[PDB]
Amino acid sequence: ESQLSVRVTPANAALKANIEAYVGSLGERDEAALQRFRRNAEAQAEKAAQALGYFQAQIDSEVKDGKPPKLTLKVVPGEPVRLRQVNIQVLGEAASLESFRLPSGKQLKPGAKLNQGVYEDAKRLIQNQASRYGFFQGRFSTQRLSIDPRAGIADIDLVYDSGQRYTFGKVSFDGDSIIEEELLRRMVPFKAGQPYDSELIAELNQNLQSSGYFEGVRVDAAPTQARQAIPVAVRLEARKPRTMGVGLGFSTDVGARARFNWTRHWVNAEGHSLGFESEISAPRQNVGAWYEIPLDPPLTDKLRFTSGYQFEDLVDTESKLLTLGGEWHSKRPDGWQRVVSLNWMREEYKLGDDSGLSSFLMPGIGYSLLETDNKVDPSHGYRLQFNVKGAKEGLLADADVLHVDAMAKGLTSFAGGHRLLGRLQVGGIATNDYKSIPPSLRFFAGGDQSVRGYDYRTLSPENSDGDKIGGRYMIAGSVEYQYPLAERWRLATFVDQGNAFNSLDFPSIKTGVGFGVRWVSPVGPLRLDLAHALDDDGGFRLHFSMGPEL
Repeated sequence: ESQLSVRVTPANAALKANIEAYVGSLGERDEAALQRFRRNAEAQAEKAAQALGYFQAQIDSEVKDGKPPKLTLKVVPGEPVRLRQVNIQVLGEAASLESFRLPSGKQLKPGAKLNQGVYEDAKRLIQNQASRYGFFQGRFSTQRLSIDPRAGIADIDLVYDSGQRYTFGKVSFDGDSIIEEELLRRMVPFKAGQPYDSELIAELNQNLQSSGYFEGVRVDAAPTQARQAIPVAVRLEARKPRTMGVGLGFSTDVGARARFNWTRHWVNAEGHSLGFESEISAPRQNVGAWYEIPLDPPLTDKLRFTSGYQFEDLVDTESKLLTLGGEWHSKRPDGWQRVVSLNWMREEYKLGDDSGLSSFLMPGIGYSLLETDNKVDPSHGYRLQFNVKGAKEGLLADADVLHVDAMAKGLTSFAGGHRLLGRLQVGGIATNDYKSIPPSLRFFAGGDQSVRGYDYRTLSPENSDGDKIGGRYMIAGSVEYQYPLAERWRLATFVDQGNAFNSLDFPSIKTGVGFGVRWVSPVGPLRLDLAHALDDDGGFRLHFSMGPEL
């Protein structure tokens, strides 16, 4: 490919890049072909100069045969054209719209060197926001750019009569969906007669998409239609009534792991949902079923009934756990969800060599918040989770219980690609009968997502015989720092501290030091860490994990 060369005296990288852009590829042209190509080359170059405000540029062209060949354009810019008059006006209703950005910046103040493209940028901005906010009757009354290369003067005149702002018309629903329009309309994030906003149409689209009820949605409403109302057309393609799913995963904690789901995304016209799910790992097997009923609002408020069975053989404990539950989800505009559920549990538990059996009916509630840059490659996000529950003995309970659990995950990124990670977890169980307290209610620490350097669930107080039986309280606190090595490749350096225990005064928090590497795989995030344990007899340990950072 015959080398093309741009020389600017005196240096102007923008001009050089622009000329290198309009000139384009020379290809594998020999000397002769380049000689034919010279006039085109100079023409393009002077277009680029005119595009940057440069109207008195001396442009000459050299051709030199070689391996490969080359053509040297000499540009000698001269002083450019600067703005005199700049009148950018948005009239009509839009004049009073808060979030309607007017064209601004250094490049549009009088005296600045004129770039050709900047004007069209301003125009595009105005029309893009016009279209975003439903100013479909917006017409340019004035579009004028005026340039005199001699004396170097340029005038801008953009007068934009926006006309009336449209509003949402009626919303119509068609398609082979059996979902009642009563439900569908309650997940429209706008009422008719409300000022148009295309991001509200987007919100409607994503709403309908997320309900799970369909395999396809057609949400459209081009400017159409005397106040002027924009009708909104929604068409729905019913999803396959049943669906199967299988997933594979691996971990240092539990080893090889399999997930399965069997979902029924709509059972009836009221939008009820059915589900089954299971997971298989060497140290843990579980099966679960669920039923959901949308309340009001349908998307953020719902009832969820659940059941489950789980076998677990981990460290020094075994457990067969049966559970039933009713849940009430409601989410406020913050991003805070509140789950209010009642759970019943019956635990078959072998702790070390001591066999227990106990039963519980615990009223509990939870709140969750999550704000992310999202959704598979978050640049910063915060997750906050809080769950508490209780057992009143006599009232279908073998003991009292006060199970408090809290978890936070933070991420921030600074500058040219650095990431800071923060995790904290804490939990306290209270009771008047610890022996009656089953494993699921006791607290375990350590492992990949807790305190690296230590194997899964090995941080727990020991019993008389040295078997890890579970703590009354626990904590973890972790921090991770990532350095960009490549796209999809980050470096990691982390500190971890944690330890579960029976006495608040003696936490004995085990420290963990370690470094690893994160790869975004074409199957998902992968994290391979190498952690040195600082406490007890702290050898070295390899941790592996998959999933989102938050």
